[PDB]
Amino acid sequence: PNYCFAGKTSSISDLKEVPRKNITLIRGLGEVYEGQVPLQVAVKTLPEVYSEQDELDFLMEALIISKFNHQNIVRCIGVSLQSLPRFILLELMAGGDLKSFLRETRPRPSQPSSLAMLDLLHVARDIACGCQYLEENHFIHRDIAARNCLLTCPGPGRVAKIGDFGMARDIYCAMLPVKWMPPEAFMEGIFTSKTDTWSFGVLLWEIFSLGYMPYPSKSNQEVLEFVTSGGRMDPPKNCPGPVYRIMTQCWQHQPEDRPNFAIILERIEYCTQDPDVINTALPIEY
Repeated sequence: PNYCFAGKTSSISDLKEVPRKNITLIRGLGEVYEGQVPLQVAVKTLPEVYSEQDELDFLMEALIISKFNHQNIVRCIGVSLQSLPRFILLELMAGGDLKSFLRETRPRPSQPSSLAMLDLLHVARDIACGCQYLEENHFIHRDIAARNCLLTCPGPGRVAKIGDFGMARDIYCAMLPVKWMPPEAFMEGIFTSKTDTWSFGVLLWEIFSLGYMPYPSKSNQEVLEFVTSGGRMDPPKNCPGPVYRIMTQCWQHQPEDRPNFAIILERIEYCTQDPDVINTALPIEY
């Protein structure tokens, strides 16, 4: 079971084994636990009842994450494979997943100053930086989506990071994330760096809608036919035009017409600079 990244080949033997004795589970978060090794960690467990194939997949995602080195990709602290159940130790992300965060932290009468446009643009920039790192190292994520991004904390200093690599791990139907996929992925099973660009546009829509499911009211098959025919999502409520434009550029039908992440980053930067953009009020959910 070998994995190749950035020029180097690796095996599970390369994974940093942490003695099971040094690991204490604190509480459940989702299975995933808050743990201590005193370094605080997230502990991903492999159910003992699963297959030898699931165990192989489990270990492969460990290897994949451990070989990344970037601030916007969750760190792997190590593993505990000498005991059952098997543990993967990850950077603890106290802010939780991004979709849940957006939904739970939406501006409302309780506190209309929960989030502002700049907060959303910073999350977008954070994930775009992670995606650019994957792009420049020729890694295709295949499932860029709010559910797979994590926050270091709920508060204003939060940093967003790509936290799940299960789809890339498998690749290395009713469950396929069709709503995040470009046509050539849909129809031909073709994946490139521009695959992730399309998904990032959908992620941007998720962010600026404050956590709505993409293509609201549409089923997967309806979305497939919609997108193939040239259909695209409308802007999220109150979304500034410059931000919607990034989305529509990401969703160009031809992959060669979609921006790479370096371009996406510079466009996100330009948005953060425009006072008209960042002074735009987010909708208050009543």
